[PDB]
Parts: sequence; C-alpha cells; structure tokens
Amino acid sequence: PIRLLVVSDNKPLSATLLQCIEALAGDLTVDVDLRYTAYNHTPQSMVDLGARVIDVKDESVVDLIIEHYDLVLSVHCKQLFPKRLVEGVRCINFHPGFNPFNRGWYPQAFSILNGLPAGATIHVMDEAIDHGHIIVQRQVEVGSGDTSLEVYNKVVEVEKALMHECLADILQGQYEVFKPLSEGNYNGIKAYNELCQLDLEETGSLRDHINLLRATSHGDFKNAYFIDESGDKYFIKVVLEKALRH
Amino acid sequence: SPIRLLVVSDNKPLSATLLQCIEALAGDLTVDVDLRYTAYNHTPQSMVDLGARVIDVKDESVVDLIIEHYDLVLSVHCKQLFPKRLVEGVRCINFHPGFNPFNRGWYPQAFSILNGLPAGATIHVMDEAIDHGHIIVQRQVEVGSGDTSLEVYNKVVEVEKALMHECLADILQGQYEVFKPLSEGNYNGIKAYNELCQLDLEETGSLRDHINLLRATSHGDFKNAYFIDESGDKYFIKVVLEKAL
Ligand SMILES: Cc1cn([C@H]2C[C@H](O)[C@@H](COP(=O)(O)OP(=O)(O)O[C@H]3O[C@H](C)[C@@H](N)[C@H](O)[C@H]3O)O2)c(=O)[nH]c1=O
Ligand SMILES: Cc1cn([C@H]2C[C@H](O)[C@@H](COP(=O)(O)OP(=O)(O)O[C@H]3O[C@H](C)[C@@H](N)[C@H](O)[C@H]3O)O2)c(=O)[nH]c1=O
Repeated sequence: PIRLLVVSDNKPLSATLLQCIEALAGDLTVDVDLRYTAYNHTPQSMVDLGARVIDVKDESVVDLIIEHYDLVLSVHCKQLFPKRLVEGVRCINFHPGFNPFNRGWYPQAFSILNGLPAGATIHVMDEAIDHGHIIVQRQVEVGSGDTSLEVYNKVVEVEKALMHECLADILQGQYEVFKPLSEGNYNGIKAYNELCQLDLEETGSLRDHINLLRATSHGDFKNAYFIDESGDKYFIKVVLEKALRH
Repeated sequence: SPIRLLVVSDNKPLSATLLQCIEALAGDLTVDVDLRYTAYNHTPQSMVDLGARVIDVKDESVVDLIIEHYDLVLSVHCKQLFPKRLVEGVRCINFHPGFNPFNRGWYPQAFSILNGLPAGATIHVMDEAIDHGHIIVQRQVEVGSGDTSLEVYNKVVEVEKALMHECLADILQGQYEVFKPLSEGNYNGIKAYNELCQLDLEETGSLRDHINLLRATSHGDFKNAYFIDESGDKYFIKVVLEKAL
C-alpha cells in the first residue's frame, strides 16, 4: 500500500496525476495526499481537487513527511524541498524543462531566446534545483511562430504523456536513472524579471528583439514592460499567426 | 435652389456621421446629397447599406456628368485620386486622417508612430497633388506611447466626426479662411507601407525603433507585418500593449 504525497501548484497536471493513479487501482494500491504550497497566491483550483496547503520547509512537516510517506511527487511545485527532506525520502520532480538546459524558471521562455532544448523531465530531487538524476525526458520543438504560451502548452501535454506512460514504474521504483551530461545553465526569477524589464535604448537585430518579445509573451500574463517619458508603464506582447498556404 | 452635393466615400462610419450632420441642418440650410463609393471599392456592402452606388471618378463620361450636376464634392476616405479636369471642374474638398502636410498619403498615423511627426485630421481644399491643397481646419491627436495604428486611427476618426459636427455648415457655405501649410512636409505611398510590413530579421537598431515599427504596422485583425523563417514559412506578427493598472 504505497503512501504517496503529491505536492503541486498546477491543477491540470494534478488532475491528470490523480486520474492515472485511479486507473492503476486495479494492480497497485496507492493512498494519495494532495497538497499545494504557501507560495500559491491563488489556490482555489487546487482546493477544488481536495488539496490543502503544506510548508515543505517547516522542520515538523519534514519529520512528518519522512514518517507518513513512501514517495513524494513534486508537480510544478513553487517551493524548494530542503536537504533533509530529499535525503530522507524518495522525492521525484516533474519539471517543464529538458534538464540540464534552462534549469529553473520558465524554461521554454529561455529556450525561445537561447535555442537550448525545451521539453519535460522527470528526475530525482537532490538539494540543488532541477539537478538530480533523470528518470525520463522528452524534447518539444520550438516553432518560429511560437510564444512562451505555445511551447509551455506542448510541454504540459508531454508531461501528461509521461505520467500515463511511466507512473506505474515511478510508483514501484522500477527504473534506472542517468546523471545529466553537465551541470547546465540555471535561470532564477531575477533573470526572467530582467528579460521583462525592457531597455528601449538597447541595440540588436530585429530577430533578437522579436525573440525577446516571443519569450515574454504568454497569453494574458503581464510580463515585458517599458516606462515612457512621463513614467507610464506599458506591458507589451507579440501575437503571431502562420500565413495561410496557397 | 438647394446645394447639389456629391459625397464620394469608401468609409461607412464617416459617411453615416456626415449624413447625420446634414439632416441636423435640414431645418436651416437645405442640401441634395448623392452618396457614392469608388470603383476601387471591392467590398462596398457597408456603403450600399447607406444607399450608395458606384462611381468611377476616372470615367470621362462620369466626370462630364459630375461637373454639370453638382456645386460641391466632398471626398471622405475614398480609394480614388480625382482627375485634374474634375478637381478644377468643381470645388472638391477632402477629409484626410492626417495632420497636413506631415505624413500625407497612405495610413498617416502608421508613419507618425515611426517618424514622430504630428498625427490628426485635416479638411483641405483638393488641389492637383495628393493631400496638398489649402487647409480649412485641422486638429492634432496625441500619439500615446502604448498606441498602435488602431488606437491613433480611431482617435483621428472621432476628430473627423467632431470636425463634421463643428464645421459642416461653414464648409457647405464657403465660410472659411483656407491657409497654405508652413511647408509641404512629406508624402507616403502604398509601396512605403508594404516595405515596412516586409520585416528584415537581420536589420540592426534600437528596441525602441523595433517596437515603433511593430506598433506602426499593428492594426487590430489586419495581417500587416510578417517575416519568413529558414524553411520559407510566413508568419504575421503584431504587438498588443496595455497601460499598467
Ligand atoms: C506567473 C506567470 C506565469 N507565466 C507563464 C510562464 C510559465 O512557464 C507558465 C506557467 O507558470 P505558472 O506559475 O502560471 O503555472 P505552473 O507551470 O504550474 O508554475 C508552477 O510550477 C513551476 C515549475 C514553478 N516555477 C512555478 O513557480 C509554479 O507556479 O505561465 C508568465 O508568463 N508570467 C507569469 O507571471
Ligand atoms: C486595408 C488595411 C488597413 N489598415 C489600417 C490602416 C488604415 O489607416 C486604416 C483604415 O484603412 P481602411 O482602408 O480600412 O479604411 P479607410 O479609413 O476607410 O481608408 C480609406 O480612405 C483612405 C484615404 C485610403 N487610403 C484607403 O485606401 C481607403 O480604404 O486601417 C491596415 O493596417 N492594413 C490594411 O491592410
């Protein structure tokens, strides 16, 4: 009877994970707790799935997790698991990036700027961020027309496909792991906020400037901004459309 | 003897506003209106809904029947250049969505976003050259730092309607001091706008310059600016801006 804690700030991936587990209840008994984190400013969609808050950095919560669970799954979790937690119980992260490339924040946004692989990685969690040995990953192609939104949605679909394909093996420990070929590059939220903070005076190719806007364009999120002569702040995004082929 | 007015227009909203301003005068000074859309208008349903029919203002038989049968011709956002024998044959007056003589010709607010020259609306007597003649009334519109072609254009269209409510009586009745523009500023053809739309991804400049090119070529659902990637796939690109709340 596998005791599973899922720690997630993402409703659609959590819903998919709960459905995959329910579909396995014929061959494999799993007791699931679902939790979201303190950083979730807008948690009602998780609450609707039966979740409540966990502070994974709280030392008593760490004690209790190591006691009560065989396995912790991090799915788009907004909190750093502390050292004693990842060394105390098996912790596996679903990361919307292709490790070890653009580890950290909004990987597909950096992949649009720098050409590094985009995709999804399921990996063992160590003390470092998006850093432990890889269980499985799959690349997504970044199209010329894509913004952050289109690449992110393809990454989320690939994560759902990996859950469906691999969840039985992950729950049962039936897999080998591989060390990333290098440490790779890490992007913190500071590096993203500097992307968003446009310099109207900066000089570059139209390509680099369009790529910067594409990286920061994500549906209705207010990301990239300039501030004009009168100190008015304007958010800017690009919208792209493939021309009809005739 | 009612004023025999020819309105040539390919724009329904401005034509709607003009007809409305005219019946507001119905009481005091009377007008016989013929409303026409140009032979260069291939989607004229919105003008037909206003009771308009086609005029080809380059058909010599048509320009004959014009000089004989009207006192005044109003051009309001019409897709044809008026011949010489027409514009001398009558008082021909144009409603221009630019602040003459800056960015005369096509889509003025687009070129104003690029080159920072004033934008707005100009009612000008029509001479031989495009958007050149002596100016009756004009109003600048503010180019907001967050505005695209669409926002500036909509501000110009409202000023054009304002100028119609304020100035039409005096325009139909000759009641104005026309003036020469302090210079002849600059003209922009359809070529120059399509050259903006054909983005060069290798071109180098300020992010300000690049954002201003996208803003200039962004206009709601019109497919304007585009690039072609390595595989030869074409993508249209626009910018969408929002003042912070
Ligand atoms: C909050 C925010 C999000 N986004 C875009 C880019 C992101 O890749 C995408 C999803 O971000 P999200 O936070 O809305 O939803 P999630 O993909 O579920 O993000 C969650 O798990 C990630 C692995 C963590 N880095 C996040 O901090 C955590 O909230 O939305 C933006 O473009 N701007 C934003 O301000
Ligand atoms: C057709 C077209 C229009 N536009 C924008 C910029 C224009 O300033 C604006 C309106 O042009 P419009 O043709 O829809 O509507 P109008 O304002 O009625 O323009 C009319 O009077 C003008 C004096 C002529 N130059 C135009 O050819 C004629 O159609 O829409 C675009 O950005 N792209 C386009 O392909």
